[PDB]
Amino acid sequence: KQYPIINFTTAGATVQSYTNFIRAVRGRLTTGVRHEIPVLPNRVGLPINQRFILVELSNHAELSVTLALDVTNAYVVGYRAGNSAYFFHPDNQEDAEAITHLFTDVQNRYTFAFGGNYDRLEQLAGNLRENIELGNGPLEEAISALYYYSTGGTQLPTLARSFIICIQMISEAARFQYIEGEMRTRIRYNRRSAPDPSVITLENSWGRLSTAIQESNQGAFASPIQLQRRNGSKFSVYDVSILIPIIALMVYR
Ligand SMILES: CC1(C)Cc2cc(C(=O)O)sc2-c2ccccc21
Ligand SMILES: [Cl-]
Repeated sequence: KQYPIINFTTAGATVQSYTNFIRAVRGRLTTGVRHEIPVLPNRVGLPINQRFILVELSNHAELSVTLALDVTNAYVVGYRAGNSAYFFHPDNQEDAEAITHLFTDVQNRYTFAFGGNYDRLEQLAGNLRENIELGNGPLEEAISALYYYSTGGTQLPTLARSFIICIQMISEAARFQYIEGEMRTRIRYNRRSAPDPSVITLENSWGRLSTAIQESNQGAFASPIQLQRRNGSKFSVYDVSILIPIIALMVYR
């Protein structure tokens, strides 16, 4: 029994082909409703045969990697390249026991010393999110860099930067329609550009926005959380109705 697999390729990717890809990622993630915003499945009690989904990516050089996405928080937990599989360091032993059920066929299994969170990947990559280009070009380059890590051809700083690109255009593009729209604009005009402060702010606030929405009374927040306009200037929202077209998935709380 294999997990659900989603196929996307950067070779000739259009605005529509990438939209259908992200729309497919949201579908497999929200299989397990009534809420106006879909709520990701609960970690406790979730049987392992529905704990993950696989997102395989290819590029113009026909190089392929498969990313493993947890379904409770839509985060990449590891990836397989050829005959090897790589996993971030798990948070507890329950998650360490869950990851031995993916890629049960590879010959080489490795667990990194570090977690997959952004601030760690930015230290490893030697660059911040505001300095890492996003787009189809940066994604095609990442895919080649993920695989060639299995052959010793990619060093760790390039691998960490490649994770930052992939996590933003798959995981963050699923969570927020706003971020997916930002990626679709880069594909539309064939331009690579780093995320503006309105995007980093949403990525860091996903857990905090997931808090205020499920804990909202009639849709009103208890305390206002603050977002950023694209010019860096800040504001504050107080209810769910302004974020409905903005956020698509929420971790359970
Ligand atoms: C932060 C985010 C997602 C992005 C954004 C960027 C704006 C600008 O270009 O000034 S406004 C605005 C906005 C408004 C209402 C809810 C959410 C947002
Ligand atoms: Cl570490």
